[PDB]
Formats: sequence, structure tokens, C-alpha cells
Amino acid sequence: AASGSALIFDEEMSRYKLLWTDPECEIEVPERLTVSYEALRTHGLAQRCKAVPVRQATEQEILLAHSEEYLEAVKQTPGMNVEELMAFSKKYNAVYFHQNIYHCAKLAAGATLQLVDSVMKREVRNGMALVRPPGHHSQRSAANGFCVFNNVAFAALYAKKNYNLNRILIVDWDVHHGQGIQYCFEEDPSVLYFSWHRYEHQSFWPNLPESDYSSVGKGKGSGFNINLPWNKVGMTNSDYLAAFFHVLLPVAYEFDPELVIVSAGFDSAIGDPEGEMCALPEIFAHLTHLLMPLAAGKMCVVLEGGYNLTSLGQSVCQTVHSLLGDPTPRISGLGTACDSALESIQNVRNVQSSYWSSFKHLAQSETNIVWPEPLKRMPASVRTVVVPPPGVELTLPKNCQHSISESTAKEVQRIRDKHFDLTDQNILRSLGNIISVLDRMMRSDEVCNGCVVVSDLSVSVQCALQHALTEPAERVLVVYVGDGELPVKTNDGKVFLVQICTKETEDKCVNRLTLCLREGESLTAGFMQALLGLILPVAYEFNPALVLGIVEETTRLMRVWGHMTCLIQGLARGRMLTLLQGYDKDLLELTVSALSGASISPLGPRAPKPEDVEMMEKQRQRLQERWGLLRCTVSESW
Ligand SMILES: O=C(/C=C/C1CCN(CCc2c[nH]c3ccccc23)CC1)NO
Ligand SMILES: [K+]
Ligand SMILES: [K+]
Ligand SMILES: [Zn+2]
Repeated sequence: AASGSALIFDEEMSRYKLLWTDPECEIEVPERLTVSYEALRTHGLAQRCKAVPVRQATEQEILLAHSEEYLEAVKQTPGMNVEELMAFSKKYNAVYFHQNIYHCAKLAAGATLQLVDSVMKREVRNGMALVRPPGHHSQRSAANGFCVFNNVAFAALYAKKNYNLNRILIVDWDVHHGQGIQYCFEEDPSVLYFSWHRYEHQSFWPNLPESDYSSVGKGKGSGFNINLPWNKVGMTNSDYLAAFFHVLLPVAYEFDPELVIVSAGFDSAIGDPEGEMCALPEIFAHLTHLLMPLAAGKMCVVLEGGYNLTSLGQSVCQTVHSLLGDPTPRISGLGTACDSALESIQNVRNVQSSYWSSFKHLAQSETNIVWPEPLKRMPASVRTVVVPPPGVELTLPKNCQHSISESTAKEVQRIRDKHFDLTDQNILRSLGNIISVLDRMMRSDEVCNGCVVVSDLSVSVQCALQHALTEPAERVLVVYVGDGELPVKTNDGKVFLVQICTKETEDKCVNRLTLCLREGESLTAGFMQALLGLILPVAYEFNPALVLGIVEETTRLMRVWGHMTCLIQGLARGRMLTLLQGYDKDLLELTVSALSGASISPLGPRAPKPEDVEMMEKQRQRLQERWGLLRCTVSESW
């Protein structure tokens, strides 16, 4: 299986610049590229990536997405002086040409195909291309908004032609609408395009009616274009995350893309003078993370906009950090999306309900500037510690390890005399393992998470949980698959309990979330809809310091467990301790692999049972006043 992350860059693409005064264009500078690469070298991240040489896109390749007439006209700009280059630029909207921009445009294009080839040939798992000029505004016969050729559109057309790909997801988190991408794929159901963007009721550039949420595609491609307009500036992490949990991820995991291309503009980051949003660079570590379980991790990130040289550097690093699998930063202060965002989110969901099954219940009323420096993100010495049953030896990935000092062994006796009596001398070894693994996770940056196999649940959960609280871990999120009650108090706001059961259980308070999904064929799609639209939004607002996973000895969800384990590592900087009751070679192989940061096997695209969606929306109704990040409609005033 593939390993590593590509980084495609070349100082040559910084060798074109604006040559006359023009305040429309004054912001697109060469320094964007060199600041971004220098931030990656300063943080050690460039050195950790496979450097892949840039190349030129050939003439045949440029014609995948552009007309001969336009290619011929651009081919002439290297022969042009400054008067002639100004005359040529004035024919297009918000774009300047330079003697060397045709050259760099072919480099920005070829660099993107270089990235597509490395990911699709399994030479890396994923990667990023720092390129200039950007692409996503470019159109079949026109330059637009600093873009000459449509790099991201090339990538999808090229991956279609040369790899026989059926499904390609393009995620455009630039703050501008990528209308060139939309035009190119509006009739193509094989490319799903998602774009959020500053719209301000069409008063923001490019001022297009088609940038609105009602453009869903055309013809055989309706439902594979999703526009999410931001109609106010100042959008926050909670707005961006709400867009992902309630619009983008439900749609993306059902589409099941074979490859993910990101138009990564960081003008949607705090401090940018074009986007004027308020999302912290760290959010891009999570935007990247939430997409990495798609398509076996095959993700190509292509740089677009980004104009505040400082936020630019930090958001680039948070993205590459997540591409290399480093632990994600904790996001604090999350809650409800703002009213304008909830209106936009609500309006997209309703128009898209004709096309996607996560939104289909909406259609019938039967069931309807300075900010703090981000912290350091070091990968653990050993990422994952595993404790299988005694004497069982397994094939472990290179970043895992097996696990009792005397310090820890006195503690187990201390606990035993007080609260248990019990003498089963190996469930006493399990609690030695639980404690020594927990001590390694929290006291150290050298171990990240861990999995322990246990036999007695309630004693194991008690010590795991109590040893985590009195450590201290501010909050613990507990995720439990099974039935019966455990020794967990949801009393204070220090524990939140997700439970996945089979018998229906009336919930009382807003610090427990109980999902009784009907067993059968639709169990897999229902679990994913709950994971994306209930569990992740609450977990993210709760902001736990530790995640405790617990599986009862019972099979039915061996298909979904790796996705959850991967996604849930967006909480608590990845510190998650999983207790498996009983030995299952394959469930344990699967848990360790997701915890180790390996690739997740895709699910493929069978729609969930309506009884299950009724159950999940009753849970949203019951929790969204305490947990605002669950909201995907505007609330009604008194
Ligand atoms: O991020 C990007 C970059 C997109 C660009 C889009 C176009 N505006 C130009 C703004 C503008 C239009 N008329 C003006 C008059 C005076 C001053 C300024 C302007 C700049 C950025 N693409 O992804
Ligand atoms: K966008
Ligand atoms: K499309
Ligand atoms: Zn932009």
C-alpha cells in the first residue's frame, strides 16, 4: 500500500509578476509561493515530503479543458512587450499577463498532473502542489481572476482519461466561486463539485447568478454541482465545520469518490483581505482530515488563492501536517453556525434533496488582524500501542508497538483494595495495561493512542475513565457499541457518552446520545449518516481531551468501525483509547490500522431506512439547543 506525501513546487513559478499599476490585481504576488514553501521548510514539513519535479503540461493536455483559439492567443504572450501585454489582459476580467506567465501556467498545470500521477500510481498516498497562477476561475476560452489555465479541471479530466476513473470529488474551499470548474463539469455526473464562497447576495466577485445554491448541475449532471454561498463575511470555524458535517461529507461519503482533488485557497482563512472570514488556520487541518478517509486517502491538494502572507503560511502547514498524518490540533469555542450560514446550509440541503439520500427526508413532510500562533504538531515516537491477549503476536505496522512498571503495579493494587472484591489475576493485568497505556498517551508526546483487549467491561471502563479524569483530562468523550449500562456518570459536563445499541432507550439529558439503529441491510448507511450528522458535530463542540472507545463482545459493524476510528481522531489531538471486549483478530487488526493512520478501505455506495432517519432527527431536535453545531436549519425566534 502507498506511503508518504508528495510536495510539488518550483521557484520558477514565482518568476512572473504584475508590471503596471492595477489595484484589482495588486494582491497576487510571487511572495505567496515563496512564503508558503519557506513556511514548510521552516516547520520541517517540506523535508518530510517526497519532492516530485514539476513539468510542463503538453498541448494535448491543455486542450482537455481549453479551446485551440484561446491556447493559440496565450501562446503569443511571451513575445509581447508591456504595452501589448496590458492590451491583452484588459480583454479579460481581473487577470494580468507577463512575458513568463504562459511558461508558469504550463508549469502550474503540469505540476498538478505530476501530483495526479504520483497519487494514482500509488507512489504516495496523497500530496500537495504549491502552484502559481491559480486555476479555478479559468474557463474554456478565457482567463479570469488571476487564472490562465484550469489546473484542477485538468487534473480531473486527465485522471478520467488515463485512469478510467468513474467518480471524482473536487472540494473547492477557496473563498471565491470556482466557476471555471463548474462550467467544465456541469453536465458531467462523474465529477462532483463542491464550492463554498463569499457571495453576499451576488454582490461579491465574480457576481454570478450561477454561483448560487440553486445551480445543481445540468442534464445528466444535476445534483453533482453543490454551491454553498456565504452571504455575510466573518464566517467562523463553526460555519465551516457545519458546512462539512451537514452538506459536504454526507454527500461525499455517498458519492464514494475514487479520487479527491482540493482547490485549496486559503483566502478563506482569518486575516485575508479578499475573503474577510474568521476561520483559524487550524480549521484546514480538520478540513483535510475529514476528507482523508475518502478514496483510500488518495487526495491531491492544489493551491489556489491566499493573500495574507502570514495566515497563508500557517494554513499551508496545517494542511500538509494533516497530509503526513500528524495529530490534529484541538479546536475550541465551537457552537452554532451563524444565522446567515444556517440559511445557506438549509437552502442547499433543500434544493439538493432531490438528488442525495442524506437529504431525501427533507422532501416529504411525512418525515422532514492578529490571532494566536498555532501550536506545534509533532508526530508521536510510537503512534499506536497495542495490547492483545497474552502470548498472541500479530503483524503490526511500522509505527505500532506492544506494551508494566512498578509505579503502575502499585496503583492497580491501590485501586483493587478500595473499589473491587476481585482477584481474577489477568483482568488485573488488563488494568495494568490500561493505566500504563494511558500514562504513555497523556504524560508523553511519544505515544499517541492505543488499543487494549479486555475481558471484564465495567471494571476496565471504570479505571480507564477514572484514571483519565484524575490525571487530569478536562473532558472525556466515550463512544460505546453495545447494550447495558456502564459505570459512567454523565453528571457534570466532563463526560459525553455516545452509545450504539440495539434495544431502544429513552434519553433523559443532553450529555448522552443513544442511537438504536434497525439491524439489517441499511445498518451501514444509517451509521454513517449518524456519524457525519450527529456524532461528529457534538464531539467537535464538546472538545474532549481523550476519546474512549468501547466495543462489547457481539460483527454487524465491522464495515464501519475503521471510518469512525479515523474520523474521531480529529478530537483530542488523536488521543483515543479503545477497549475491545474479547479477541477478534480482524476487528483488532482493523482498529490498530485506523489508529496507526493507515488508509481506510472504501464502503462503496444502500440508502438508510426511514425509521432510522426519524430516530436520528428526533435526536437532533433533542440536542441542538445544547449543542448548536448540530443545527442545519435556522431556528425560529419567539
Ligand atoms: O482568490 C482569487 C483571486 C480572485 C480575484 C478576483 C478579483 N478581485 C478583484 C477585485 C476587484 C474587482 N474590481 C475592483 C476594483 C478596484 C479594486 C479591486 C477590484 C481580486 C481577486 N481566486 O481564487
Ligand atoms: K470556493
Ligand atoms: K458535475
Ligand atoms: Zn480565491
